Amino acid sequence: SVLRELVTYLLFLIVLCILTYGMMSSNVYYYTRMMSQLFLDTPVSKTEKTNFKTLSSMEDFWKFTEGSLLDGLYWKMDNRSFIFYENLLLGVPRIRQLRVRNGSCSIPQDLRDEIKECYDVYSVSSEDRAPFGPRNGTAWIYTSEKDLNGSSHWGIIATYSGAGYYLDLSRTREETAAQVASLKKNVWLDRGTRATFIDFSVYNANINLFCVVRLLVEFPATGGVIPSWQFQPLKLIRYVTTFDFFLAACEIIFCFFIFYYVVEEILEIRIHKLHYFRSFWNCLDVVIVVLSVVAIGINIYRTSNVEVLLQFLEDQNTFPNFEHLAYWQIQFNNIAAVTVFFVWIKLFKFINFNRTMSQLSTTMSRCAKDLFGFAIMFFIIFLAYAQLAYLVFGTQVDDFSTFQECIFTQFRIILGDINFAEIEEANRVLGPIYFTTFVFFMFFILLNMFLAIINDTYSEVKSDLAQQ
Amino acid sequence: SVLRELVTYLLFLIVLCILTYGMMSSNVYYYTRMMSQLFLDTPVSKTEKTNFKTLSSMEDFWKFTEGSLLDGLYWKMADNRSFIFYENLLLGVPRIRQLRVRNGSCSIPQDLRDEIKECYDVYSVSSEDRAPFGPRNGTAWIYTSEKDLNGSSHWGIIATYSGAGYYLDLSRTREETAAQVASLKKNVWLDRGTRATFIDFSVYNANINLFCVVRLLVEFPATGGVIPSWQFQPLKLIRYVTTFDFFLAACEIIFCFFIFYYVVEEILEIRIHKLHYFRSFWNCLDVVIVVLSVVAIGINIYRTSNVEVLLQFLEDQNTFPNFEHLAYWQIQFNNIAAVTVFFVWIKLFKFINFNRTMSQLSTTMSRCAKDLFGFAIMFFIIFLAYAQLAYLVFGTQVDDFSTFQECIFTQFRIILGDINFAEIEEANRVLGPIYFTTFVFFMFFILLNMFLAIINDTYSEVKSDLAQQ
Amino acid sequence: SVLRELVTYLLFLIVLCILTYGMMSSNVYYYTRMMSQLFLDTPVSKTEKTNFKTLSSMEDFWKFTEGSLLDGLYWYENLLLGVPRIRQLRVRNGSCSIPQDLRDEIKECYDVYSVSSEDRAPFGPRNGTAWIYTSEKDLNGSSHWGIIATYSGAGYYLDLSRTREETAAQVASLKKNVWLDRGTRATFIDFSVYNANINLFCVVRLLVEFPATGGVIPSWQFQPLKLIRYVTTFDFFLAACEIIFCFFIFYYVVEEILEIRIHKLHYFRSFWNCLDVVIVVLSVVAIGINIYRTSNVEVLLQFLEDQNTFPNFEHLAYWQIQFNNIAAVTVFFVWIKLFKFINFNRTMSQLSTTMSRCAKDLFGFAIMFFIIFLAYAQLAYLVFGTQVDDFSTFQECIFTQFRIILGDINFAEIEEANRVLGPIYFTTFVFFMFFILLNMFLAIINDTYSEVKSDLAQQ
Ligand SMILES: *[C@@H]1O[C@H](CO)[C@@H](O)[C@H](O)[C@H]1NC(C)=O
Ligand SMILES: *[C@@H]1O[C@H](CO)[C@@H](O)[C@H](O)[C@H]1NC(C)=O
Ligand SMILES: *[C@@H]1O[C@H](CO)[C@@H](O)[C@H](O)[C@H]1NC(C)=O
Ligand SMILES: *[C@@H]1O[C@H](CO)[C@@H](O)[C@H](O)[C@H]1NC(C)=O
Ligand SMILES: *[C@@H]1O[C@H](CO)[C@@H](O)[C@H](O)[C@H]1NC(C)=O
Ligand SMILES: *[C@@H]1O[C@H](CO)[C@@H](O)[C@H](O)[C@H]1NC(C)=O
Ligand SMILES: *[C@@H]1O[C@H](CO)[C@@H](O)[C@H](O)[C@H]1NC(C)=O
Ligand SMILES: *[C@H]1O[C@H](CO)[C@@H](O)[C@H](O)[C@H]1NC(C)=O
Ligand SMILES: [Ca+2]
Ligand SMILES: [Ca+2]
Repeated sequence: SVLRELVTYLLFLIVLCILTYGMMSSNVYYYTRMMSQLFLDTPVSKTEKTNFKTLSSMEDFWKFTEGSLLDGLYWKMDNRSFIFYENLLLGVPRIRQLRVRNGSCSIPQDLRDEIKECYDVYSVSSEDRAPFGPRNGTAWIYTSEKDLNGSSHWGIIATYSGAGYYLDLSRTREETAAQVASLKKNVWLDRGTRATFIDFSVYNANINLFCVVRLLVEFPATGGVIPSWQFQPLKLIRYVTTFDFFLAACEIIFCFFIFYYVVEEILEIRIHKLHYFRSFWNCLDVVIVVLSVVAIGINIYRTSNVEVLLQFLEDQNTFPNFEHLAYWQIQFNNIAAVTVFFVWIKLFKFINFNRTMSQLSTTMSRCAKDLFGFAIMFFIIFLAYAQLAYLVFGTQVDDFSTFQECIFTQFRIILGDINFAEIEEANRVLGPIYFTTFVFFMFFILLNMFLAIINDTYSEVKSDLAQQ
Repeated sequence: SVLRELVTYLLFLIVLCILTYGMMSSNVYYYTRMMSQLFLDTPVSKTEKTNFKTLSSMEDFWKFTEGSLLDGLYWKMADNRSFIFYENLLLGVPRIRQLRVRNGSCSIPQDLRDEIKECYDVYSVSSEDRAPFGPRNGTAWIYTSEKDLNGSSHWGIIATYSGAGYYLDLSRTREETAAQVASLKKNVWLDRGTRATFIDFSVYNANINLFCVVRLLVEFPATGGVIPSWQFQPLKLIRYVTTFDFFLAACEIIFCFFIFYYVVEEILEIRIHKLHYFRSFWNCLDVVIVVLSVVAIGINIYRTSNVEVLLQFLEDQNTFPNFEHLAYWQIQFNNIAAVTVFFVWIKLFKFINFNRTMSQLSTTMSRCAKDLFGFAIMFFIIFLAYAQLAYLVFGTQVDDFSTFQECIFTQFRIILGDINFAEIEEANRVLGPIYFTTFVFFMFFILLNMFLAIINDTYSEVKSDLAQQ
Repeated sequence: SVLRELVTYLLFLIVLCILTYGMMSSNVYYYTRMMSQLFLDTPVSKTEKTNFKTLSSMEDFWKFTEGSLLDGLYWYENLLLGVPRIRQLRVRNGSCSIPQDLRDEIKECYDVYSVSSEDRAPFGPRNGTAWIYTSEKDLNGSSHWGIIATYSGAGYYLDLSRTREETAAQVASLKKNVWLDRGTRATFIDFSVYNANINLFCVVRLLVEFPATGGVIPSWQFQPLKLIRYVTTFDFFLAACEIIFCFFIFYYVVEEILEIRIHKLHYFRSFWNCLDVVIVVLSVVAIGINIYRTSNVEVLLQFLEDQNTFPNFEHLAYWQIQFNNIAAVTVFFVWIKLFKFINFNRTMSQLSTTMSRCAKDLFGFAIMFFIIFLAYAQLAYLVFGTQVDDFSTFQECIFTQFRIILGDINFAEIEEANRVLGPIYFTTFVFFMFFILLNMFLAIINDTYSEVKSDLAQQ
């Protein structure tokens, strides 16, 4: 009967919960919190109160590189560096830059007598590849992406490739400071500079968990500095304790469960009930199995390609390249979270033990087609308002900089989490009109219509069920 | 057929969306933000923490003029030009201007005609001063007419200021501008008769072809104090530089052709067939769209064809570039285009009837609109009663109720819960809590639920009628 | 016949209200707030801008114990009730397994705190009791249930002196002969104050947690307690109110015993009897806590005059916190109990019948709502677990979602942590909770109401 599928699903849910609990080691948050506090919040020097989060010019960047960055990276107990007497610095950090070439744009002939140099926004088509400055070392010669073992990044202004002009720093402060001073003397960040990256990693042998740090600074063509950061914890020496073997056994059991589910679905689609996509539960099951096999493939691909870590161990005086592992770890985490959410949602298939739950399920299922139909209208109006807000406030308020940001801001307005001190001053007319009309139409019309649909559907289904 | 109208509307929507996405190019928001932070968030000097946004006295204005303004305007690389971020080229020279009133322009009572000798009224063209004052040397001490200055009104916060006044053109280097400002400060140029002050300039930033016009206004009300305001407006005056610009021009021509076709079709449909034609609510939307589109087209044509200011500036680049009319018309065009796009997107409801689910929803909305209007009349009458009570009671102490429209917006924010109850509780110990409690109670317990009652009754009636029939 | 019940309940309610108002203005919150500002707000030293609320390293703690702690403790102008105690909990070297892949550069490891990995060997100069492990039994302490772990009552302890010139010397000696090694995991500081200006005893406990990943985490608790005595007439009035409350609860419990003896076969179908028994058990446990506190309050004044001994007074603070928590829910339930009298009219009867006839459907829908809630909470925990600190633990995720329901979003950390799947989570949660699910509740009630009125017609 149904007991077989119920107990199978319960076992699957239990093993899934164990897997997520194991992959969610306790108090990993504090590790990244301390690292980010050390490298992000300390002022660049003892004189001014500027940190990495509030950089505003190239001079501030040079101060940070020679200031708090070296104070954080190098600690005193070629002796190794322990970040907090616990976090060992692996290899050497690397600093890279991406720049455009002079003449990427065309100055209008009207002003072609007072302006000589123009530089376009960053793009792979219009990036520089020629040597500059004292063309002697690595930092002054372009290196291709393939020869650098790099990939794209998808920053804030644009998406930057993995090539550029790079330099590997040293294991001691006395040499890194000299290298950065030499880079500062012979001008390295010119008007053509568009992006800069600083990468390193730490281990913290106390808990088997690496940490990869990447800091990015963007120089827009209109002047200024935009900073960004990324701290990512990883695990690459998995099998060290008994709990690790337990988690491996759980992963094997999960793979067996996925194989059983997919073979059952294949046998149920192959012959019996051809084109059985008329049920919501079947679509949920196929979505679950697709996400699960994608996650399994990602884990298999990213668990055997640890050649970078193996290579690093032989020569511990080089730069360890752990960016691909971090990217795939993030992707795997996203996929696993979505899969867990859908597996939990699947529990509704079995909660029909009495009349009340069955009635609630019936009224929830029967209104699923009117709610979608009205959601189409609701989102049409929502997107019209969002586009109007984007066009009106798109250059002054910073909550309407992008279309998606406009959508998120409109969703936050419902909760009552907006300023309105900037909306009114950005545009004194047509600013308040938008806000007032949006509030009136969302709160007094559309929500009441959702409520009316739900009320009518529930009453009708209950009355007809009782009558029959 | 309906398919022809649908495909024509989709083509029109695609062209319009292309226009909007092209008009918002790469992030000029950062372009505006860098200048705003440079000129507004910078403290006027090292030891004090006041900036342009928190000016509180005339001495603070003088500190700002000789302080952060000169620091931001002039940057170091014979009489070389200034690049604000090594990228934004300062165009010509900045200009400063002031508007003041006459002495004895008010009427004081005879009772206090001994302890009070001088009096200056509020700003008005009837009360403004036109006579030389102080060391009458140049244009800074002589009235200049609006026509001779090529200016216009502004519509500031307190009043609407004219385009005339006493003006001075600064220099291209910091050393000369500093001396000029010091001379203006020594000989008293800002008295208590001063009513408004303007600072204007522009930059180019050749990297992306986009000018920027900067205007800063400081108002001195007759009751004392200082009110600052600002305006940073990006512009595009050398459009045809790249192939994307030609693509946008072609799309604009296609848009004009679409508008012509739509107006021709509207004239054909209003000519003889359905002479009344106004009882559809879709014909009204169509004529509104056409009117807005033709207004936008006219504004664009009148704006792009009047660029002699740019040529005059390019003839001699040691003079003030006069670019405020272009910014004003750009703002007007932006507003018109935004409203037109909103209504065009709203027009999509004419075609979403592909099954029985959407038909009944649209029927419910159309049937309940006539009752929603009738109840909204009462709702808005009560809303305005509360707003006027708040304006008359808290309107002189809170500043969230200082103006009637501000009271309306404050009530709409109170609905969302974005209010500070303590600031109105202390303004009036009684009648404040009464106001807040009664407003919240009668807004969330009575007025909000009647809309639900009407909508639920209409939806149930429509659905039952359809099912029974 | 219900007139006697209504009048006795009205007297009980007014007695409880006057007792609450007596507890309402105890003016203990303000003293504790401005005494916390004395320790957790003043800069650690004249040059550094940091305080106890913003400790970030071992050096900051070492500067705190020689500085803002000492100057603010020996000088509002409160006096000590003995000697403060400082205790340390540490782990042992080699408590975890270093992987063989990279072990030629790492020699020692220190696992997170646990009873299994706790250290007990005498480290440093074996002079006194600060360098030798003493079991929990001799310390007369219990667990603390900290932020990252729960800590035992044992460890390496040292009692300071009543004179600043000697306590400073002791802590300087502790700093010189290194006491906070890499194995240190937690540090406790405990003391008590009187502040004779306004009679209010206070017990102060401060904790610094050293994670295995480096850094420090501070936490604090200040708890006030009183030595109430018959010094006026108002305190006598409250004493008479307390005796009246005891008589009232005895009355309620004896007649509850009678009513359960006459109808023991069925006693749980009615809802008001369950509320009544909850009220009486809460009242009896609260009064037991109060009598224990007032019986044991006679021992604390022995250390007031002069005593070079540490008073362990954490149980009183814990039970006082529990007493306040119990009193709040007691008055709430004794405010709800008021709802069974207002049922005088026909409209009130219809409303009560509507509310009573839809309890099972509301409970049934609560299960589905909580299933979806837990699914969303687990998704948020998996996505934002290591970045936002509002989702660091599962209960934090649950409470953050509850706050989101009441409109308490931040959305800055959420957006920064994950540029995709963060905004998706926020938008989907808001749309599906503010437009679909939470409405269903009302729908249920709505239908029931209609049905009720309908049968009136048929009646
Ligand atoms: C950039 O190119 C222009 C001509 O294309 C040249 O005049 C100018 O000197 C160049 N800039 C530099 C820094 O070499
Ligand atoms: C470039 O060449 C070498 C680096 O390989 C260095 O010794 C030399 O000083 C450099 N020239 C400069 C910095 O001008
Ligand atoms: C890229 O990886 C290869 C090994 O696959 C290595 O030899 C080379 O040095 C790397 N390039 C760098 C570190 O720039
Ligand atoms: C303003 O005019 C009054 C007479 O109406 C005169 O007494 C006063 O001195 C004048 N103030 C000036 C000129 O500043
Ligand atoms: C007016 O101009 C003359 C000559 O340009 C100058 O010497 C004087 O300082 C100026 N200011 C006066 C007279 O107040
Ligand atoms: C911890 O124990 C290991 C055992 O191999 C030893 O090598 C190491 O020196 C010890 N740590 C200290 C600080 O002595
Ligand atoms: C430990 O030794 C003696 C105890 O006899 C004590 O006086 C001294 O200060 C302590 N520390 C040392 C000797 O470093
Ligand atoms: C705790 O009480 C016991 C009583 O047996 C006493 O011996 C001990 O000294 C007290 N605490 C301390 C200081 O260990
Ligand atoms: Ca299935
Ligand atoms: Ca038409």
